[PDB]
Amino acid sequence: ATRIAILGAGPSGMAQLRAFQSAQEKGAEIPELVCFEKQADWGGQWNYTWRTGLDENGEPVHSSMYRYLWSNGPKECLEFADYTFDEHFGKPIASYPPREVLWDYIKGRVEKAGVRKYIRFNTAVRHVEFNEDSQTFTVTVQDHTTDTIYSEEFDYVVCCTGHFSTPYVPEFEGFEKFGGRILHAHDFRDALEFKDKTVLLVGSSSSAEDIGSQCYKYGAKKLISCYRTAPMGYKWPENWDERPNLVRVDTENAYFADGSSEKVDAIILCTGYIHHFPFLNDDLRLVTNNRLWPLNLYKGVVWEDNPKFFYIGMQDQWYSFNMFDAQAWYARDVIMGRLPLPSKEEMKADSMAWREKELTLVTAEEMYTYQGDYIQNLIDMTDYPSFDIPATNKTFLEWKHHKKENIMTFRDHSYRSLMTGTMAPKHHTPWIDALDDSLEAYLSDK
Amino acid sequence: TRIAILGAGPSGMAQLRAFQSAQEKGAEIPELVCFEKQADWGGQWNYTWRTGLDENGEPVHSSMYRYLWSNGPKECLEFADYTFDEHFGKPIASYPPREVLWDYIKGRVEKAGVRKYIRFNTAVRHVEFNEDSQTFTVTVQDHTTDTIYSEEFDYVVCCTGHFSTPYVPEFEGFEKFGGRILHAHDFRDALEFKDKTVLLVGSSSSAEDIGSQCYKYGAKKLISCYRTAPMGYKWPENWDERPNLVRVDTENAYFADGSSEKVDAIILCTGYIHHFPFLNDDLRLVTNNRLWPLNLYKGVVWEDNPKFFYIGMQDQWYSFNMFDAQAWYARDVIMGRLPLPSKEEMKADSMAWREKELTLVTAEEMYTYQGDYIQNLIDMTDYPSFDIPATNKTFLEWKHHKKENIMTFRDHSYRSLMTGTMAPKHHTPWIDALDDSLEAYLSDK
Ligand SMILES: Cc1cc2nc3c(=O)[nH]c(=O)nc-3n(C[C@H](O)[C@H](O)[C@H](O)COP(=O)(O)OP(=O)(O)OC[C@H]3O[C@@H](n4cnc5c(N)ncnc54)[C@H](O)[C@@H]3O)c2cc1C
Ligand SMILES: Cc1cc2nc3c(=O)[nH]c(=O)nc-3n(C[C@H](O)[C@H](O)[C@H](O)COP(=O)(O)OP(=O)(O)OC[C@H]3O[C@@H](n4cnc5c(N)ncnc54)[C@H](O)[C@@H]3O)c2cc1C
Repeated sequence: ATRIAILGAGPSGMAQLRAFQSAQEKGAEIPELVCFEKQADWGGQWNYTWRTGLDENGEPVHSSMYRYLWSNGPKECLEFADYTFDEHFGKPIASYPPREVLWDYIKGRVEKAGVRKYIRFNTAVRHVEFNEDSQTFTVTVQDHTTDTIYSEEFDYVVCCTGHFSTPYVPEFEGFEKFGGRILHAHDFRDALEFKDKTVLLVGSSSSAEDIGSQCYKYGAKKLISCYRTAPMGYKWPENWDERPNLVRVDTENAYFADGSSEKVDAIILCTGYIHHFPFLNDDLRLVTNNRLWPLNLYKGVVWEDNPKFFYIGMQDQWYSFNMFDAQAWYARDVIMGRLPLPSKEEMKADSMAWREKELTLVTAEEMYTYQGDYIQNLIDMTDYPSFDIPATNKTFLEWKHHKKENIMTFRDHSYRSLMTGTMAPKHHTPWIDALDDSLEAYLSDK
Repeated sequence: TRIAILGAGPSGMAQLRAFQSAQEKGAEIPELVCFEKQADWGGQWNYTWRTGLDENGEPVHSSMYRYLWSNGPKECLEFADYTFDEHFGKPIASYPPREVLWDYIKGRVEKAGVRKYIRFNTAVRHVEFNEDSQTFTVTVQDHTTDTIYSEEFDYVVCCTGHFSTPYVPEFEGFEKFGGRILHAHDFRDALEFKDKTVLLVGSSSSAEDIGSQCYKYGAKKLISCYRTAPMGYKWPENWDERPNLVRVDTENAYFADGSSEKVDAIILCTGYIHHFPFLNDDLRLVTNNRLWPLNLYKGVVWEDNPKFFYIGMQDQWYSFNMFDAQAWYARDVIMGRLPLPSKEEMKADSMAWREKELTLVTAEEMYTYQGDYIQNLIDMTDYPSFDIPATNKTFLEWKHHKKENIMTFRDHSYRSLMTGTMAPKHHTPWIDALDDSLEAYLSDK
């Protein structure tokens, strides 16, 4: 019998299981499924934890998610094609819900799917080895409930371990002497810790502007954004300055490429992440910068040096959940034989075509349209329910318009569901005043 | 014949030094490869501002913080082959700051010429034993080149430490607590807690010293809670002693009293686990922190596989001298200088050490035991003997001084067990000595 190892029970791992399960509901015979997850519960990034650095078992803490996090884009842009917001909540909700709400929603689908049973929680994957003699993988894991290390054999391996958890943490001169907190976006947890403080935000990611927004929204004295990249275009609040790149700091102050100086209390490095898989050797290890099209991934999923090994969600994410679904539905169908693979040379070449296309992209719009086209190519091949991608692209377009209008009020906008045509209403509380991030307070009429 | 040494901390340096001191005397040593994940040696002593994961994605190793000073008297760890007098050339006080002790440790290891064996910025991924080969496969990631490579070795000596991977227990409410929660492992700079109420959970040397560090640098209040036995230390006025924590809310802690108090930050000083993600269970040491872990014959030899070794995996009352003793022994086992008893015999010997370990109650007995342990390992090798009883005496002097006044024990002096000279009082009292640099400590300030 065929056995599949699914590494991670985040949205990608949840999608992979949901993919096989939906096919089983259709009457098809599926392979055995084993999903390994180092946390105690599913949700991946979305499973909030107070912990930082290393976890209860000594494993690097996975979630980079913080308190007061709300949907970064329109919820309409991440809605499942097979499990609507209407089906789960039973009513309309605003367009940018808090983390817990989007956690509830993603848990809802897999709970209904009945896939929890395939997952071995509290279990860290240690090593994945491809045996040439038998054409199978040995997957070595550490079960922290039993405190035992074991391995099993698998025919296919789908890696869903994410790529926003191992931080890229560059050093600047003076860091050793600095009297205040220095952390990466990854350790950022509670904006209250920075109340009445001057927080330096180093680098230019999407989290940079959001972490800043949370610190602003919860009473930080001042916010300083410094970055070597192009102006973001966003007009910030009164107590929010921009600077060119950081050069050094001392016991108290930050010094800039500007020639300028300033007192800062905490430094938050929003410098991004690295694709890090310490459980893989180089034959299987994906190595790439964070981008829309990494190489060595046929259809962005199939590992070209070993087409029995797969990666979900390893691309940078304009689209998220339904990309993972599209990806997992494709991976399923390749595993199940429903879609035979071309030659390695043919795969390599198809991948190069997607790569050259990527290098020609010069606008935000070209980028998510590109990824939207990649998703279209994926769902065309399988029985994943198709949805209006071009209309998703317009919703994204609207979202970037709303960001440019006012960077602090973009979450007060509402959008039309592309799955059901349901119009999201204005939330009861405007973002800047919605200090309570609970699912209970959000779904309330109060 | 090849040896892999995992870690370039004091234990890995001890193991490298052992082989270089067989060579220096006139022997034919095996090939040495020392893998180190940091960019430099020192282990705990290589201080970093970093927390959680390092620049490469590896767990930050060091648990050491700004303004850290020698835990005990420097006399108790003085190297026989390399005295404090030789290194510095002048007399110094008995509790030097990290930087000064680091200059000292660095000193001896540089004059040993062993750096050439160490591949830095290299993290050990996996170690496997091949029955058919009777040799170990050590897979590694080299972060300078981003390359993962396997190499074969005849013996492995694991020196990856056990004070870096935290035991981090959760309390009810932690999720909603509005202040910082960090482990002792993440503690870096006491300045961050100026004018703040800090809760310290758990009992250890570091709990005491982290609190002291916060107190010295201007914390508004400190609160110590634990389940273990109190020492009855005479704490300051703004230092509070409470029974175990039960709960926290947005800003308040709740104790077994039923009493509550607002706290700005919580520092979990709850110890560490022996964590070896590079090993399978065939090789992997499983133990709580104690004087006598099992499956370690003479505390060093892995009993299920005699060709695999652990250094410094015991709880540390003695430190550097223990590693040296353990390193010397392991070297002589590796070099065929000492034959091993059968698995049945090794386990008998280890059982007796464990029975004696469970009888130990007092500080005095703990030192004696580990003292006696090191003596046993020293007698089997060409390692120079030292005055263990006098070291214990000096250790006990220090614990008595802690009990007199926890805030002043570092101002006391002790007699060098190498020169017999009484160390001079330091130019600045500890509570006023805010500058922790080597330069400030060595000058006439
Ligand atoms: C700060 C932040 C904010 C974000 N906000 C949004 C947003 O607002 N909207 C949006 O659409 N997307 C957002 N994202 C993007 C996010 O990546 C996706 O929403 C989604 O979480 C990706 O799912 P994933 O399963 O592919 O990866 P992850 O969510 O990271 O899941 C990886 C899983 O694998 C597990 N794992 C990793 N290593 C091992 C191991 N060795 N052994 C066992 N298990 C392992 C982890 O525990 C985890 O469960 C955000 C990301 C970050 C970092
Ligand atoms: C906070 C603190 C304060 C202390 N103060 C004192 C003191 O004042 N006096 C005293 O005598 N002792 C003190 N100690 C005891 C201390 O453990 C020893 O001094 C000494 O550092 C132990 O050395 P070690 O080499 O066995 O382990 P470590 O010093 O912990 O070093 C282990 C080395 O292995 C490396 N490593 C681990 N895993 C890997 C991997 N997978 N791949 C590659 N490399 C790896 C690490 O980088 C590290 O360098 C203190 C300990 C702590 C935690």
